[PDB]
Amino acid sequence: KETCAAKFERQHMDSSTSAASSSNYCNQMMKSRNLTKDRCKPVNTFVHESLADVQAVCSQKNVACKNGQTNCYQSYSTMSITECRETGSSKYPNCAYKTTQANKHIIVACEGNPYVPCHFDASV
Repeated sequence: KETCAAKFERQHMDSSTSAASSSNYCNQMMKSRNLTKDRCKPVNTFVHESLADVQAVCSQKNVACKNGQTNCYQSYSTMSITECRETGSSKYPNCAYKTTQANKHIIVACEGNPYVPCHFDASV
């Protein structure tokens, strides 16, 4: 139903906005991007940069992934991101999230040819 690359865009990109638009941003985006369809995905990051600027990271600093493979890349500088984390009270099917705006490096796992982001590993 989706390539890794398209899934990454749906789960992690929001180039339209420079930052989260309200404290309810994560509630709205986790629902609209289909991340609460089957379960409340507990953690998710959105990146407020252009697709070209995030794709560029696959040519930046190579680092180990959390799974121990080494197809991860850390951006040389920091990016506007919004981190979403499900609240302690959230229960499917009324999934609820805290929204945190931040400016941090991103680490992404890259795959394919063209070699592009497919997983969001971490922010730092």
